[PDB]
Amino acid sequence: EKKPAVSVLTMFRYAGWLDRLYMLVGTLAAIIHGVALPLMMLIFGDMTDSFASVGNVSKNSTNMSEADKRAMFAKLEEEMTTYAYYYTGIGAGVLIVAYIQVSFWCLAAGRQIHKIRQKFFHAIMNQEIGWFDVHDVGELNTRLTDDVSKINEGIGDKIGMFFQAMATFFGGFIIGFTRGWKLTLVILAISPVLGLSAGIWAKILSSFTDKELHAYAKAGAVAEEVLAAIRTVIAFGGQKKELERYNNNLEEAKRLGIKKAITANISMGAAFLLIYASYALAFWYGTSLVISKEYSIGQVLTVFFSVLIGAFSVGQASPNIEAFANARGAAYEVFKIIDNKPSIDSFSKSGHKPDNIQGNLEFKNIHFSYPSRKEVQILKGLNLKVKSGQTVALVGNSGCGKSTTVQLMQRLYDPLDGMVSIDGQDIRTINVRYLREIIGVVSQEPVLFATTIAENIRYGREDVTMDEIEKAVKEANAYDFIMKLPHQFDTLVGERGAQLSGGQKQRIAIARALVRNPKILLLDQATSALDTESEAVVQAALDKAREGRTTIVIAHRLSTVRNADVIAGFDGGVIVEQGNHDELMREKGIYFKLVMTQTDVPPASFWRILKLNSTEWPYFVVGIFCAIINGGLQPAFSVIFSKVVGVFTNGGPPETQRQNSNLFSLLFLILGIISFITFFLQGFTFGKAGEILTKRLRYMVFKSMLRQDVSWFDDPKNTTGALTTRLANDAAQVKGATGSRLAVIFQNIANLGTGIIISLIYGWQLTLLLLAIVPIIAIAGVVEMKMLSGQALKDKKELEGSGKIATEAIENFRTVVSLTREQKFETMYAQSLQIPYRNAMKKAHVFGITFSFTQAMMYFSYAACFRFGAYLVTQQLMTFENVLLVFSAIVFGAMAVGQVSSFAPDYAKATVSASHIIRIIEKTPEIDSYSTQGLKPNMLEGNVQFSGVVFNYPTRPSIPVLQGLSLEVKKGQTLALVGSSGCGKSTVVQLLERFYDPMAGSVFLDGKEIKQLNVQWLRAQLGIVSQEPILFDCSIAENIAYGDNSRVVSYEEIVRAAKEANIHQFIDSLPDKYNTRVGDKGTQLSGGQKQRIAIARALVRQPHILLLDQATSALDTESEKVVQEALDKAREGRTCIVIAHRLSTIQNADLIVVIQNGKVKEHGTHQQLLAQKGIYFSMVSVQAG
Ligand SMILES: [Hg+2]
Ligand SMILES: [Hg+2]
Ligand SMILES: [Hg+2]
Ligand SMILES: [Hg+2]
Ligand SMILES: [Hg+2]
Ligand SMILES: [Hg+2]
Ligand SMILES: [Hg+2]
Repeated sequence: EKKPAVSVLTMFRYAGWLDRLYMLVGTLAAIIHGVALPLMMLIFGDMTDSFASVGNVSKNSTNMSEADKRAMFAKLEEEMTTYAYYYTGIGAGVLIVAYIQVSFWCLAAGRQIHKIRQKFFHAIMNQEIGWFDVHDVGELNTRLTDDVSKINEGIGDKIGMFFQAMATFFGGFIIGFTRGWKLTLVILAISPVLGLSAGIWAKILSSFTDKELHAYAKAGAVAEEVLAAIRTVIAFGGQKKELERYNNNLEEAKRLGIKKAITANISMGAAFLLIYASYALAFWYGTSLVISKEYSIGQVLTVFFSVLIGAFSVGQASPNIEAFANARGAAYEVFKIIDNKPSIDSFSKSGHKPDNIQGNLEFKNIHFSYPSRKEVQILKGLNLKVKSGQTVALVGNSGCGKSTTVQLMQRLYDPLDGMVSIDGQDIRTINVRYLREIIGVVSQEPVLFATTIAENIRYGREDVTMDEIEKAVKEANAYDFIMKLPHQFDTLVGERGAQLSGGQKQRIAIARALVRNPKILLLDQATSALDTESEAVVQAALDKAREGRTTIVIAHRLSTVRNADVIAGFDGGVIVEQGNHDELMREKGIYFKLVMTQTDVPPASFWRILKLNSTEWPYFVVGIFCAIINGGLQPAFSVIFSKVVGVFTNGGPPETQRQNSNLFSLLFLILGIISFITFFLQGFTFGKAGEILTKRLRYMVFKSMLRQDVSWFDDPKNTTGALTTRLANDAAQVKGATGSRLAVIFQNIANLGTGIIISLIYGWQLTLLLLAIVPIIAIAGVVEMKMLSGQALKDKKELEGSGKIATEAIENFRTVVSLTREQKFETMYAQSLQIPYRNAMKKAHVFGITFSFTQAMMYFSYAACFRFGAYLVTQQLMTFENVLLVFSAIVFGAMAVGQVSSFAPDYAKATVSASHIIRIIEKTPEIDSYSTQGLKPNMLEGNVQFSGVVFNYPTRPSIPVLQGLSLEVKKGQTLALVGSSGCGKSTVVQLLERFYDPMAGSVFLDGKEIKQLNVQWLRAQLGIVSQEPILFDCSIAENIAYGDNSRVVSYEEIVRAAKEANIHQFIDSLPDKYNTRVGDKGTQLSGGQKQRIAIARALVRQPHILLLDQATSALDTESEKVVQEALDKAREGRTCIVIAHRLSTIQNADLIVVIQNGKVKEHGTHQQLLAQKGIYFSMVSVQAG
């Protein structure tokens, strides 16, 4: 894939003349900061030149014993004063400059973002309604804060950091050439091999990356299927059969993960070799040029570093480019919306605004097709008039085009052909806001906004008084119930507040329209979702609302329409018939046909996690030794680098300056080789140690997950997705807290430990300065990581309130356009952004300082060392070689632990990722399905008995469900459970399945308490038939055979089960009869046919109990009767408990139980409970209507 982007010059629109100034000044700062370090290398060379000019004089030949001390040392004391005044001068200039760099760029970005948010949100509120039809709203809402966040990255400080790095790239290669061009051109001849070597691996590391996500996608698809279907898994006890499927597809991503683990460390050691190799080749050649008195030692050390600084400056500007390019990419999708102009402008002020509107409506030859499918036409040549004050009712079948009428009259769409007119004037010639202000809509499903009732009404009109709210509420028949609410009119409604009934919400929606006082009223299926009781009060409110207004209603439920003035019957976008109720009933057309049919913070320890990888201890031993060696190469380099410069800066005969240097020069390749080996071995032992640990933990987890009982899967935290996540990536991230953490610690110890030792003996005074400053500079890098993340939470949390407003407006956009309150949410959006704006303008002031005080404390400490270290050479207390042997042992070694710790996986994220694993493993359930003990008798009777069971769902222990529920079920007969809502009938199936235990009471099977039986054997002789049957992506034969696990199951056994389920006849005509793959790829079976499979699945087990829980939850009229044939067949000679909602099934049952509030109110046969004239008699009386 390749996504488009914006031109550079476009993207920086919305940048006023002040914003254009900050970026320019911010650059000139960034340029200075970029060159600031090259000058430190240039001075560093001139520093060693002063030391080298005397380093060999005073040693070989002794002119005087103490009159020569002053001679050479008073020369250095005057030369080293300037080099020290120079070093502090940079850190002072950095402190100023580094502030300007970050401050001015983040400021110019902030002023632009604030304009973008408002310009982008207003752009969305201005779009057409056909525009919302095509686009996915979910991405759009995230696009308001994700793409906007993506632009903010690539126009803030990240540009300042780019011009800083490029000012070093040119600033570095400049001083290299101008102080000595031969040695640089050597290095620039090998660096293409390094830029080549780096890119080739990133192509192979991205190769072994994307090969991995599609490798676990096979396993993770099994994880997502099971943990969503866990109720069927536990019910049929396939908790070991799903483990093998998940495991057999789990070794692929292990062997593949090693090919990354090897290659990932080759790419390091290969590129790390080429550093040490390019080190020798530049030092071997750089030393040959000082022997001949062409260069000094200062010239080599400047040019060699200043190239590597300027060369490594590329890699420091790579992500800052990608952020700027990602910012252009995200800015394209945004700026498209701002510059997109609609034909139906809800903000324009063009058309007329006619007063004293009578409401004469007309439709003239309307042809319309929704923008999703132009090819199909909904309306074709539709003509219709509506006289002022009259009510017209539109009726028809499906695909008729009724709801289009409401949507064309608000002008949410423009008709292709024809003309919609109000009072003889075309609708397209009047102003849109005034049009929708003179119209009130009453949609099918009523919407309420997360505010008070008063604000919900004030969205009808912002300037309404509280007296007018009371009147409009009274007219809507909503007053008396509002006064019964706790906080009267200030009661908080919406998603956030108390839930109101459906009939109550729609009456509020009326009051919004009534406040507008419209001349036209539109009702789009206003009472479809409401029941018979709530509809009656609303119709009185609507009939009141219609008085003196022209009205068009999209009417279902035809009885409400009989008193209407005129009816219109639709067939294929055309009105076929029109007249009064009596006329169309007489016509015996379309309308007559319709009327007559009606009438997360756990604490895991480091030692616990490490024990998980204990079964591969030999891999850990090698990685420790190997980690020590690579940790030893860093202080080794400090010697070999110092021993080189020690030759030409302490004194020696030119007879030995060749073999010493060439030795030390080729000792870098020795370090370079050993680097390549230790990386090739670090990722071969700790690498496999991590990829084994992933596979073994994903198995242990998914094993332990299925062990858990149902109350665990009932939790809100343990959702099927959050468990697949926990099983997918969290299971693998543990390895960053086992062997990787030992590779770190042994490398950090072997480096900084042995580096501390050496520097202490070679110079005990200077180290106490540096090892006192290293803690200071390391802390500063941490506090920036803190305040960068602690501020990331603060700003991103202040923005959700702004985002809640937007989310409320996008998710209900069709509403707000009808209320014409686009401007309101715009202001509400802007008012919410006033807080993060004024906060972010001081954020740049902060991060300007924290960036300056980090860089300045480094350059000042660079001067505090080479000032104090110079004082140690003047007093003859240490050699300049020992300075570099101290400095490049502590500093370059203290930098090494960061380059290590920053390369390894996130240890904090790894430990918490591991603590979640251990809980999921070490958790044993109240009901161990994997257990083996239990009575498990040879008694095949089937006497069920509940005795006073008391149960509360542990997810909600406050509510009760069952209180003293007792009931028996004799062998072979049927028991039916019925009741109102929240009675507890479905709990019986789950307690006999033993998904949960009861708090008190007991459940017996064949006179034996089920808590003593084996759980698998209990569920074995129970045949569950769930409401919505879960079918797995597999063939018919395997899905049915899943019922009875651990059986040979041959061809002969399969067909008998499908026969008795009444699918054999339907199957035999299907393509490839019983081998037909079922799932998303294969044939889609109807809801009734799926249930017969779940019945067939239960029949193969041959259980002596059958639980039927709300089966037949569908309207498949033909397939319905087929299911009941199969259901009656299964119950004939088995103990049966039925969760009854259909009144036809229960009449022939042997016994019935009416439950209410966990108590049996009455029980008996059908005829007895009918003659009881109690609760059960009330239920049968309802169907007589
Ligand atoms: Hg910033
Ligand atoms: Hg319709
Ligand atoms: Hg290693
Ligand atoms: Hg130093
Ligand atoms: Hg119920
Ligand atoms: Hg399957
Ligand atoms: Hg039965």
